[PDB]
Amino acid sequence: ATYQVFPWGTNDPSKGSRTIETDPADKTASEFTWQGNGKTTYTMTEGNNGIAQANYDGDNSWTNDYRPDAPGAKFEYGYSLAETNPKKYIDASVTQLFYTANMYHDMLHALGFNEAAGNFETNNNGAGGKGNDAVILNAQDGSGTNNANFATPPDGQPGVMRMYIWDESTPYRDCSFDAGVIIHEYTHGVSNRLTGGPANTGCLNVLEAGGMGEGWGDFMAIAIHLKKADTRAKNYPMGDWIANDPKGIRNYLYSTSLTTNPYTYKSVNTMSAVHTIGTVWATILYEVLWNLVEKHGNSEARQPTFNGKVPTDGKFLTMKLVLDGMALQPCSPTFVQARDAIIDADKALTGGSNACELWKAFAKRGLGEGASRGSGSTGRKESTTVPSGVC
Ligand SMILES: *[C@H]1O[C@H](CO)[C@H](O)[C@H](O)[C@H]1NC(C)=O
Ligand SMILES: [Ca+2]
Ligand SMILES: [Ca+2]
Ligand SMILES: [Ca+2]
Ligand SMILES: [Ca+2]
Ligand SMILES: [Ca+2]
Ligand SMILES: [Zn+2]
Repeated sequence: ATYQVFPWGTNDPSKGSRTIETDPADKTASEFTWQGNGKTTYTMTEGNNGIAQANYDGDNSWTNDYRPDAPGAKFEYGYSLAETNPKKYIDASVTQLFYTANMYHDMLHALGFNEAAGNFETNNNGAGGKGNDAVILNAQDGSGTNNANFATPPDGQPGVMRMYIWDESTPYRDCSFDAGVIIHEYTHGVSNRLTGGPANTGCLNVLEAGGMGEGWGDFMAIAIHLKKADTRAKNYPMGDWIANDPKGIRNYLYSTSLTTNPYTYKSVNTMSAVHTIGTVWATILYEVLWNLVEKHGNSEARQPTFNGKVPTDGKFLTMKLVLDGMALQPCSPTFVQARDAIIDADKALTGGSNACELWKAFAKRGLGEGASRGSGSTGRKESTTVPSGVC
């Protein structure tokens, strides 16, 4: 019922301060609150969407770990950027991880990543799909450093998130407090569930597809944290706080300038790693995002608003179209098929009213009308052409 956290929309401790959030759960997406699953209500950081604990042992069990337990579910804990021992703020860490993950669950749910779509909850409450798969949220996980990860089994088995301590800076930095990292990881769950249907989570394995797998997560983090005062000239890094590097962890900033970020589809012909390929894809989606935010407006709301089934603003419209595309694209998608799934998602959602804005963005970075995956590791033909008749 209270969570002392960096609030949603404040990516990390360099962007703002912590605040006590009272009952932030969305009543439709989290009908038992975050503290309940319809069997019981907890005073620990556990409930329908997530089971969060300090997994110091780094193992596969979440029942042998310390978890905060607060009377009244008032998770109000100290946190200092000067503390050198991360275990001293483990309660704040677990609370922040639980908060961000639950908030993201609630947003995704409103956008259609719900029970029947293959989402992550203990009790689907009659809404379809398979339960017993609330995300296991391992704060200060002992099994690694300077990273984070997510494991996605088929619907009905839990997704598992592991958040590590990053130690290239002193004091060390806990990536529970970098919301974009949590969002990136959780999105691995989303895209693996949606792509090829919720029973099949081996659909994003081929290099180009795993590349999009990385890019969707970066994209969702950047989109969530887009600010109303931003213009399309704004650039965003990935993980600049957790990595203690103003340029972030990717090779270029997310940017609508081809000079700042020169990546196009042809760039993938000289790439061999999912994280560089994912930077290409998230940059393409950043272009889409700005076209649609300009057309439909920005927002800093936590939940979308709908005209019928269509989100009112361009931020949630982009995110909806991206998620809807994941559920339309084939297993092992190419960039081209992922593009076509997004455009087809807009045909279904708005009758194709955003075709021009979509194609302009895709064409700008080499995924225009003539673009082709080709064959082999270097066979891609990029294109800047826009189909006739759309604009
Ligand atoms: C859930 O949220 C609102 C307010 O809590 C209403 O209860 C409504 O029934 C649900 N919202 C939507 C978009 O369906
Ligand atoms: Ca454990
Ligand atoms: Ca499920
Ligand atoms: Ca539910
Ligand atoms: Ca799937
Ligand atoms: Ca809005
Ligand atoms: Zn990733």
